Amino acid sequence: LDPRLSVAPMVDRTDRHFRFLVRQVSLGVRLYTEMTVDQAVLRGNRERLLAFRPEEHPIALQLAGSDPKSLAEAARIGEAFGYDEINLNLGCPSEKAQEGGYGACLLLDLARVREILKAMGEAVRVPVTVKMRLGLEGKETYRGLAQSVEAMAEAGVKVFVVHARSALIPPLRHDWVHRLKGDFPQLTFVTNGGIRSLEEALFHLKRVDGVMLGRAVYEDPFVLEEADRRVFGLPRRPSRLEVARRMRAYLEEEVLKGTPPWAVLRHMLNLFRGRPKGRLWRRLLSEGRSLQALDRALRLMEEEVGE
Ligand SMILES: Cc1cc2nc3c(=O)[nH]c(=O)nc-3n(C[C@H](O)[C@H](O)[C@H](O)COP(=O)(O)O)c2cc1C
Repeated sequence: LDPRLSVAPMVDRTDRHFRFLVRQVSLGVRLYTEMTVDQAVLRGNRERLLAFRPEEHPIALQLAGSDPKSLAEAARIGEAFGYDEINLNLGCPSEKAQEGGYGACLLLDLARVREILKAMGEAVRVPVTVKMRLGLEGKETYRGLAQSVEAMAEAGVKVFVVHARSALIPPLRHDWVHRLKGDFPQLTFVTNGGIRSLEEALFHLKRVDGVMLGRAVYEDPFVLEEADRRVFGLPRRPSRLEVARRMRAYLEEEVLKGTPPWAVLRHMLNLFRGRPKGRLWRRLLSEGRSLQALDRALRLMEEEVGE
């Protein structure tokens, strides 16, 4: 597992269509599914919920839940679909996450978290990792955070993705994640929260093992343009037009397979953010919502940049 760079799990954003797009920008970057509740994996349409394209590797499935055997079975299912990693959400503070007794709620029961992670780790051969917050607003202490990490490490976890803000406006404390690395040199820490550029990511990579970017990537996928070269050492550099042409081929195939065109197009609106004709690109796709509209938008862009 190369922990250096990942795109954050984002419900309603990081579905297989957006993940496919990001993969065209960076071959190296690790992708994460939207938070996927264990009960939905167990009782829902598993193929529809979990199937993904081989190009999306490396990819982690993020699960949420509260019961060891349920999460272990959901992890087995995720492993069967080919996921490279099973990530446990320990950071969701939403109203839903509270009623369901998962996400950030669980940190208040380290004993249970421990039993969950042991069960999950024994169930699958791929890595089981965690994504967590700094703590629950009010009683955020570094000692508490470290106590939580130590407990989860006893359960076998090695990779910790830490969204470096307390949950419930509490500030980012990336320094705490830097401190964690100092206290637990043998574990892997990926910091997350408010990182808006690759340059900012490289700043943090000097202190921790990895950086996870969420919102900045959805706002402008080409924030990752230099990642393959500057982070992964690959002699590769994407162009927006090349990515768009690859997305056109993907859309054509997906619509024939029964995918509504907007399911794909809604995630392509920012491909030319800040570029000449960037706003026209967005309007054309938003108004047209079809392969034909994408074709029109492509032609105008190809005339704009050239060859
Ligand atoms: C639209 C949206 C959806 C999110 N959904 C998830 C999720 O499914 N699982 C999760 O762990 N965090 C989720 N989060 C929290 C993010 O993964 C991430 O930790 C947070 O946005 C901070 O990183 P960023 O500043 O780079 O975006 C979501 C955030 C946003 C904005």
